[PDB]
Amino acid sequence: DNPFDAKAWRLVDGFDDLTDITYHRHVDDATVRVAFNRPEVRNAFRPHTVDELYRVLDHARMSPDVGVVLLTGNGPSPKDGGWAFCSGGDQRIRGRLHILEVQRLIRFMPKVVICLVNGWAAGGGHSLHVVCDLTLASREYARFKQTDADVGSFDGGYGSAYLARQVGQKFAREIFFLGRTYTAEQMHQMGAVNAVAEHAELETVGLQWAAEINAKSPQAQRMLKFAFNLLDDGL
Amino acid sequence: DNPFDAKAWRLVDGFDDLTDITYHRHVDDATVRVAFNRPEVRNAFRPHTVDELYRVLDHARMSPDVGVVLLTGNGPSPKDGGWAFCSGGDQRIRGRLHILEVQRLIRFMPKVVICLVNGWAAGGGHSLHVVCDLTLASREYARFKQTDADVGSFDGGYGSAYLARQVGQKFAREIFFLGRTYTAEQMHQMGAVNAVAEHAELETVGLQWAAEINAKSPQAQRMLKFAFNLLDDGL
Amino acid sequence: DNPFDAKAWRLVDGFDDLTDITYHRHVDDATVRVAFNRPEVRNAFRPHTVDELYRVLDHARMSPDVGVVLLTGNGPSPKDGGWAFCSGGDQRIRGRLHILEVQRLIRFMPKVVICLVNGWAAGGGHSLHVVCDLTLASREYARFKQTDADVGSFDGGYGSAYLARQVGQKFAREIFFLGRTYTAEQMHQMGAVNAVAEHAELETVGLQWAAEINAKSPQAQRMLKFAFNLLDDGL
Amino acid sequence: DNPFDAKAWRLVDGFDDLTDITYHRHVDDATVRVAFNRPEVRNAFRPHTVDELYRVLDHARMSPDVGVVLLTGNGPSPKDGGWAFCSGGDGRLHILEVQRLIRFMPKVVICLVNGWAAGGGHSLHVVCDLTLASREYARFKQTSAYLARQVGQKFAREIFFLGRTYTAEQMHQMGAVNAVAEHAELETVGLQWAAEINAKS
Amino acid sequence: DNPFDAKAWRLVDGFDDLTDITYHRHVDDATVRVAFNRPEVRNAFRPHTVDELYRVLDHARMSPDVGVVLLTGNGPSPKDGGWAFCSGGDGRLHILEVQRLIRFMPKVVICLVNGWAAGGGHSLHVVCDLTLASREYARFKQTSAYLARQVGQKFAREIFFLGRTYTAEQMHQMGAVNAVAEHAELETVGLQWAAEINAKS
Amino acid sequence: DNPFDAKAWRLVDGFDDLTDITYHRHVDDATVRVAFNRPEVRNAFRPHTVDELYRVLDHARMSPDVGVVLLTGNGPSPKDGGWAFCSGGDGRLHILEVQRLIRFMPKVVICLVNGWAAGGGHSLHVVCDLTLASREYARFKQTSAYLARQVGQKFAREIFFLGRTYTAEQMHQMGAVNAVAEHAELETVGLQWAAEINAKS
Repeated sequence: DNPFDAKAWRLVDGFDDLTDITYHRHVDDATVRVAFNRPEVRNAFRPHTVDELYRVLDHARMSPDVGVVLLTGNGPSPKDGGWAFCSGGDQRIRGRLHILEVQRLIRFMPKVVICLVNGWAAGGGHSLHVVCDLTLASREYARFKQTDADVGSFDGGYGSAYLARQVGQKFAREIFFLGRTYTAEQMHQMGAVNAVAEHAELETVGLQWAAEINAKSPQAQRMLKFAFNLLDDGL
Repeated sequence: DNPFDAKAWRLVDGFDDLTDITYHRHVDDATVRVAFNRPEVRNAFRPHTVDELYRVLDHARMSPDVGVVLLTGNGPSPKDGGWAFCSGGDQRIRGRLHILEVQRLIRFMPKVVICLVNGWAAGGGHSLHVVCDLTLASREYARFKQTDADVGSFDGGYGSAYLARQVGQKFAREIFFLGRTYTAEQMHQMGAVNAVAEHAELETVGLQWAAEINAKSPQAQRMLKFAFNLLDDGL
Repeated sequence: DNPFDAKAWRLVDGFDDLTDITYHRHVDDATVRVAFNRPEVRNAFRPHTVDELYRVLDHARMSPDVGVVLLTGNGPSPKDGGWAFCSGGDQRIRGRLHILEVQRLIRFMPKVVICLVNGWAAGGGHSLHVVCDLTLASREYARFKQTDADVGSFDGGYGSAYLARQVGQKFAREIFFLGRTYTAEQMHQMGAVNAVAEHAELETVGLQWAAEINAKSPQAQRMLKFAFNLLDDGL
Repeated sequence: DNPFDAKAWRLVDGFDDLTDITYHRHVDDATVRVAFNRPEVRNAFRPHTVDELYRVLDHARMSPDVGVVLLTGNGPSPKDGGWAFCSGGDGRLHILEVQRLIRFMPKVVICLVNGWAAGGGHSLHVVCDLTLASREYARFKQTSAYLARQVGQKFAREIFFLGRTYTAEQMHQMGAVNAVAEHAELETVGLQWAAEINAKS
Repeated sequence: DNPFDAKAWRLVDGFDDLTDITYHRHVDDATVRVAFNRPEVRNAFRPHTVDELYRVLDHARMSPDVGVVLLTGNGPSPKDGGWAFCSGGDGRLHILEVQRLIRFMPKVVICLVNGWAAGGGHSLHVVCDLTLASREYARFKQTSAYLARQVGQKFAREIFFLGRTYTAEQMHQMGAVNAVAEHAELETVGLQWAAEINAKS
Repeated sequence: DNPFDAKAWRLVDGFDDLTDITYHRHVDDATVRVAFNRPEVRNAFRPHTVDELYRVLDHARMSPDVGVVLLTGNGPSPKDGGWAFCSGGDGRLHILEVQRLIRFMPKVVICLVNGWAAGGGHSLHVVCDLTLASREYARFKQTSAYLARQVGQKFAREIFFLGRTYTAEQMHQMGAVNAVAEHAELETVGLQWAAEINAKS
C-alpha cells in the first residue's frame, strides 16, 4: 500500500551526501520527487533537513530538463506505522537553515510544485503544503494542522495570506486561530487541497498531474505561475 | 432550546444603563457575550443601539482579561417565536451612531470576534456578521440576506470586498446583486460561515471555539489578525 | 429542450448586418440576450465575431433602458446535436478584433453581465465566462476547459487573476496548469459557477436572476460593480 | 482676494433649503461648485452637513451635463478671519459614504483646498480625484492606506504619526497635491483644470 | 545628434524579414535594441507591428546571453522631422500581450523615450522596468493602475483626466522616468545602465 | 561628532548578557534605542545577532510605557573608521521575523540610518515606519514590493537592478527617507520626532 513505486525512480546525481531528504528523477518523465526521509520522527525537519531541502529544490529549479516537482514525505514509520508528510520543526523552539527560505524558493521558482500530502502536515509542514502550487492528499492518512510551536517568533505561524487566498478569510482565520486538525476531504472542500487520492495511488496520481502539466508549453506555465504570484495577469 | 445558558454568564460592571444590548463575561473563560436585545423587533438597530454596541465592544477591546468576543442576538421573539441575530437598521431610511463605526471597530480590534448567527442576519446585520473574524450559524434558524434598505446612501450595502475575500467574486456578486436569503449550510458551502451548529448548542460551540483560541499565545493571535487584515503576512 | 424561448424576445434595432452573433431584447424586461450564433462550429469566434460581439455589448452598455445582459451561445449543432457556449478562437493561431477587448468591456461596463453556459466553454470561451459578473450553467451540457491554443502569445491564457479571486489560488492554478474539463457542478463547488440549472430552464433561470437584479436600485448595482472590480468598498 | 467669483456662478434650482453647504452651477461650463458653508466654525461638519453634502454630490453625480465637481469651503470665517476648507467633524449618512461617492462617481472631483484641511477634512481632500491648494492659506493636518497610494508609505506614516501641519507646497512635493495656486486664483485655476477635463470628455 | 550609433549594433540573424521593427544585438554587450521602425507615421503601430514586436521581444526573452532589452523608436520622421518613440495605435497578437511579456520577462526592459510617447505608446513606456528620456524631445501624453504605482494616484489621475503633454523632466520629478539624458546620448546612457545591470547579474 | 549621547540613555534592566546589540531607555522619554553593536564588522548580523535583535524588539513591543523605537547602528568601526547602520548578513529566528515584528508592532519604529545600509540592512530600513538619515554618512545599497510602495515601481526597480549606492538626500527625494539630518544630530532629531509622536499619543 506504499505510495512510493521505487522502480519508477532514479537518484539524481550529485547528492550522495543527503541524509534527511531523498531526491529522485522519474525514469521517463520530466518530474522529480523530493521527500522528507525521517519517518521515524514523523518527518520533522531540523536545520540540517532544511539545508538539504533547499539545495535539492534549488537544483530542481536550475535543471533544464525538469518540469515539475513532487514534494512529499517517505513512510511509514517503522515504529507505529504512522504516515507523515512533515510534522514541522522543533516543537520546543521557544523553550538556508530556516524553513522560510524553502517556502520562498517554492513560491518563486518558475516551475510547478505539487505537494503530495501522504500523512500529517503540521506546523512548518502545513505551511510548506500551503505554499506549493497544487496539493494532492491521501484520503486515508492526510492530516492538516496549522500550529506555531516550531516558530521562533511570537507573532504567529507563516503563510496566512497564502492560505486566505485559497480558502477565503473566514476559513483561513479558523485554521490559524484554532489550530484544529483537518482531513484531506475537509481541506478539499475549503479549497486548500486540489484533489483527494487513495493513499496507495497518491504518487501515481501525482505523476499523472505532472505529465499533464509537462505536456503543455513550458513558457506558458512559467509565465502563468508568475502572474498567479503577482495577483495580476499583466493584461 | 434557547442557546443562551444564563447561569454561565455575569454582567460586565459599568453598563447598568444598557437598554438595547446585553454585555456579559463568562464565569470562567476570558470570553464576553455581546448581544442585540430587541427580539420583539427582530433585533433591528436604532442609532441608540449602535452607540451602545460600540461602547460595549470598545470596552471589550480595552479589557486586558478578555480574549474573545461572542457577538449574537437574544431571542426568541415573544410575538412569533422567531429568531434574529440582527435584522439591520431603519429599512425606510431613504424615505458612534452609525453601524460603519461598529464594523470598523470589529475589523480592527486586536481580538477575535466570533459572530453567532442565531437567526436572521439581514441588511446591516448581514454585514456585521461578514466583518467578524469567524461565524458560527444555527442550522435551523440562521438566515442570511444582503440588503441595503437600511443604507442612507444610494451606492450599495457595505462590506462587499470583505465578503468577496471569503466566498469569491462570483458568489459575493450574487449575494449583493440579488439579495436572496441563504441558509447556514448554503453560506458554509460558499465560505462565509465557518461551521453550522444545532440551534440549542450554538453558544456552547461558540464557547468551545473561544476556549481553543484563548488557549493559544495571545501575542500570536493578535499579530495574525493584523496580518490577515493587511492581506500580507509581513514575511 | 432548447433553452431559447424565441417568442419572449425581439431583435434590437440597428444590427441587421449581424452574422455571427444574435442580439435580442426581452419583450417585457430590461434584459438583453447576446449569443454566439455559429453552432455548426461550436460557437468558435473569428475576428469578425469579436467585432460584432464588441459592438453589441457596447450598445447594451449605452442603452439607458437595459439593466442586465445575458451572454450565451445558440444551439444545438445540427451536425452532432452538441451544445456550445463558446469553444474559443483559432485553435491553430500559433501555427476590436481581439477577445481581450470584449473581456475588458464586460468587466468594466456598469451593468451586470450573466453568462449562461449552455455547453462547451473552452479557450477564449472559458475566459469569457470567467470575466462575467455571474455564471449560470447547464447541468447536463456545460463543460469548462481552460486552454490557450487560441492565444497568439506564448505567455498563457487570459484572466488567471479573475479566476483565482473566485475559486482560490489552488483551484485556479489547477484549472490553468492542467487544462482539464470540468462539469457545471464541479465548477459550482469550486466557486466559478453561481448556480447549476436544468438545460431547458437555463434561460428561464437567467431571466429570473436578471429580474431580481433589475428590481433593485440601478445606482446601487453599478456602484457595487465598481467596488467589486476595485477590490475596495470605498468605505 | 476671495477665491469665489460671484459673477461666474448660479445657484442650482431646488436647493434653496440648504443651510450648511452651497451648490452652484457655472454660468457657462459643465462644472459645479460644492462648498462647506459653515465658515463661522472652520467649516466643520455636523451630521446635518454630511446629509446635505451627500444630497448635493448625488445630484451632481446624476447631472448628465456636468463633468467636473469643484469641492471647496467658503470663507473667510466671520468669527476669526481664518480660512478653512474643512476642519473635520463638529444624521442618516456617514462621512465615509460621502467619501465612497466622491471616489466612485463618474465625474472628476477636484478638491480646492482654500484653507485648513484637518481631520475628516483632510481625509475628504485625499479621496478627491485631484487637489489644487492655496499657496498662502492651505494647511494640511491629519489629526492612511489611500494617502500612502499618493505619497508613499514613509510620508503617509509621517503625516499620520507626527500630526504636523503641512503647506500646499510641501504636500505638492510629496505627491498629495497636484498644483499650488495663488489664493485669489484658486477657483480660477480649478475652472481652468475643469475646462481641460471637459474638453477631453 | 541622432541617438543611434550604427557602429555599436549588429542585426540579429533571422530577422531580415522585419518591416515595422528593428532588432539589433550590441557588438560587445549582453544587450539588444528593439525599436519601432515606422518613423514616417510617428512610430504608430498597426496590427502587423504588434506581431513583429511580440516576435522580437519573445526572441530576446529566449536569448540566454542577453540580459537587457533597450526598447525605443527610430527617427526622426522622414515626413515632418518629428521625433517619436511610439504614438500608439495606427494581427494575431494584442498590444496587451506585448505589455504582459515586457512586464513578466526575466530580462530588464529599459524604455528609451526618444520622442513622443502617446496613447498606447505611453502605456508601453509605463510597463517597462525602467525609463530613460530625451531631455529635448521626449513628450508624454496619455490620450492608470500601473501608472499610479509609479507617480501616485493624484498625479496619475491628472495625467489621465487632463491629457496634458509632459516633458522628460516633469515625468522624472513625478517618478515615471528614472533619468533624463541629452537626446544625442540617450542610447549611450541606456547602454551604460544596461552595463551596470549585466555586471550585477 | 558621534550621534550617540551617552548622558541621554540608560541600559535596560535584564539585558546585561547582550553581545551583538545595545538596548537603552531614554532618561526621560517614552523612547528606546536599539542598535547593532558589531561596528568592527560593519554591523553585519550573524544568526546570534538576529536572535538578540528579536528578543530586544519584542521586549520593547511589550513595554506599556514605551511609544517609539529608534533603530540604529553603533559606530564608527574600530577596524577602519567606517560608519554602518547594518551591512546585512554576516539562529532560532529569521531576519524576516524581525521585519514582521517591526512592521506589525503597535509602536512607531524610526530607523536612524547612521551609515551604510546594505543588503539585509537596507531591507530593515525599508520596513521601519519612518527613516531619518545621516547627510554625511548614510549610504543605501540593495545588493522590492515594499520599497515600491515608498518610491514607486520605476525607482524601486532601479535600486534593485543597478544596485547603485544612494545618499540620504537622494533617498529622501525618492520618498524612502523622511528627513535628512546632520550626522552629529541624527539621534537628537530622532528623539525630537519621537517626542512629537509620543505627544500625539
